[PDB]
Amino acid sequence: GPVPSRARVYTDVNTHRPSEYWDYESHVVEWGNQDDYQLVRKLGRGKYSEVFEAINITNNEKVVVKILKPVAAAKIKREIKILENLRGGPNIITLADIVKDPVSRTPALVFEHVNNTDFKQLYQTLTDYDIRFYMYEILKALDYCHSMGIMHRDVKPHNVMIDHEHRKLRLIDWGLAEFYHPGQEYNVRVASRYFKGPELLVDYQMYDYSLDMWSLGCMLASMIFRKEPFFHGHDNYDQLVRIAKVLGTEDLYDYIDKYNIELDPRFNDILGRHSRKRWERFVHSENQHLVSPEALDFLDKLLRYDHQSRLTAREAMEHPYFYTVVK
Ligand SMILES: CC(C)NC(=O)COc1cccc(-c2nc(Nc3ccc4[nH]ncc4c3)c3ccccc3n2)c1
Repeated sequence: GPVPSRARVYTDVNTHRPSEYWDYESHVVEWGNQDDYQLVRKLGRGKYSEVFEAINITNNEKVVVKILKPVAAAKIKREIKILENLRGGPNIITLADIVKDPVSRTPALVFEHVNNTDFKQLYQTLTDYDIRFYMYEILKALDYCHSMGIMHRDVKPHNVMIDHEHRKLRLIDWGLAEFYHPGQEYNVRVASRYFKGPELLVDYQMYDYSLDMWSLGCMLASMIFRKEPFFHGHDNYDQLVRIAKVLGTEDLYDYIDKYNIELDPRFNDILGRHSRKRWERFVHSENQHLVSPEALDFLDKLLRYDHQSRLTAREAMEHPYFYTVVK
């Protein structure tokens, strides 16, 4: 059977906290006043929630209200507990309140408002300096949540709200986030197809915080190479083939051999045999201004098949790529 795996960092944070911290099923919700909040306009819908621009009539401040569909299946408590654990962490969306929605009869999460500018207008229009700056701000969020025993599991441009005017970033949508417990097997049906780590795609369940660092590498590659998305799978199988056409099949086989993973036999007809490509093959006249030796070295150390070999968020923040960012 598969060889087990453990994170190389923050392995035992949860084992040493009182059950109060990670036992989200035991958590009792403190309800605020639903009458404090007036919905202004629908902003978005996902498969698990509807999001609204709202006003807090007690202070006239803009808020965002996320009304959970009942389909959450009660995992509302994990999201609430994670949001409360992380509250006030650097670049973590701030949960202001939890009220009972009178219509849905489900919890409505009240968040601070970020005046977001659209990613499809932003992340493919930023400067070299701004890519470095915002990546550093995302790393602060990821090292904070990892240090607090939490993996986000849905890092992608849509879950990063940026107020480009105030140089303000928040990591949002913690509805897939989970507490890391060493030796625990997790559901591989997390993250969005283009950001899914190889561990998910080969059905390796004993994964950890390092899944977020793969997702972040997918975001960086799309930004520096101006290619959305970078790994453009037609489905979850083709997603691994797209990765293997860049990183090569020999390192893929070494990875699944290390963890004693058997590839789905569906791959025998579609994977082929691929060399690792040099990152310079993706450089062209339209994206060269965003590419440096430091950018490629950093990307190279995120986009590794072996989840244990990837930079941690804290190691990533030490990388030369960020030396130019004002701290
Ligand atoms: C034409 C528009 C542009 N196209 C859309 O149809 C969606 O647009 C938006 C715009 C802004 C935010 C969101 C949004 N936010 C979400 N949480 C959220 C939470 C706290 C927040 N503080 N400030 C912003 C914000 C957003 C969200 C969560 C789950 C599912 C979907 C979500 N969606 C969507």
